[PDB]
Amino acid sequence: MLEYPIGTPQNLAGMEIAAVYLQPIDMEPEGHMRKASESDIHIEADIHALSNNPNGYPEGFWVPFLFIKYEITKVGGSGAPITGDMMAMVASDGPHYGDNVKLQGPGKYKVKYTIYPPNAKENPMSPYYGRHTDRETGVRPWFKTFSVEWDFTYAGI
Amino acid sequence: EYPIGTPQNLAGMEIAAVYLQPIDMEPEGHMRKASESDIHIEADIHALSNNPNGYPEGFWVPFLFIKYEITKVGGSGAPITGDMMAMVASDGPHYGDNVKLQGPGKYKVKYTIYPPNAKENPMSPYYGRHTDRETGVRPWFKTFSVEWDFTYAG
Ligand SMILES: [Cu+2]
Ligand SMILES: [Cu+2]
Ligand SMILES: [Mg+2]
Ligand SMILES: [Mg+2]
Repeated sequence: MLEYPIGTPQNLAGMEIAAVYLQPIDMEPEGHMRKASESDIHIEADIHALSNNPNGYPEGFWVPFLFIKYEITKVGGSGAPITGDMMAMVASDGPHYGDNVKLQGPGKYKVKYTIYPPNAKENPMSPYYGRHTDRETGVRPWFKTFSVEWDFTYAGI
Repeated sequence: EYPIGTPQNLAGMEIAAVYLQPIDMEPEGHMRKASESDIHIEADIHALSNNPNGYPEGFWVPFLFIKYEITKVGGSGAPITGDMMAMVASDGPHYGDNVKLQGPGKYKVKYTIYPPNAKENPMSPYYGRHTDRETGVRPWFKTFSVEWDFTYAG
């Protein structure tokens, strides 16, 4: 697959957090994504387990059932961020968190993701994902909600 | 960890049925208490090579919904039924449930596997699939069932 990286990946709580973008996409179920024709990019959060992940994920595994909120701000622009929620989905290169986004033209942008664990109150998937807690097969508690930021230059794609 | 027959390959996925001792899970109150159960039943679903839904080989297939039916051979004939739940343990993510059985003997285990877009799947509103030429994948598989036989000895 072809993609454009946003800065350098960041490591927290036994996970690698990377930001990427590509052209707007089409998704099933329809009507969840902003129409490809009314967007500039498809923004994505690539979250994979590092070695010795404390929540039982083997290295390189996709970290599922997370909830991601983003804020995108143009440097030198209005000052008001472009906000939204990402959705979990699968593409030809595998599962990820993404959203179709309309930007404010070419320039430098600041990107911030707020990453919610499976048990967060804000996470709508919390009733559907468990975690073993017994000695034999149990794992460490979930990480706390955190935020991650990068800068990037958008030219149009 | 005890295997239930041999894994089966369908729709670019490997499906294995296993069991182990009953477990404890967060959030509490979803699993049947370990003290009131005999086994923790599990469905191990991983992508094969050339999986049609975009999963690289060996990846856990997420957002599925699994229903099981366990019947004792020679017993009442009425199956033990339930729903599995997606969860993570020390060996990774899987679908599982704490189950009370009907003593030692031979059992028939059937799993019904629902794709992310199935009406029966409560996670359907939360998982998408790219459909465009560049990044898209093939449609989801249709709901299917897999069966095995196994001897339980505690
Ligand atoms: Cu996407
Ligand atoms: Cu389990
Ligand atoms: Mg990717
Ligand atoms: Mg296991």
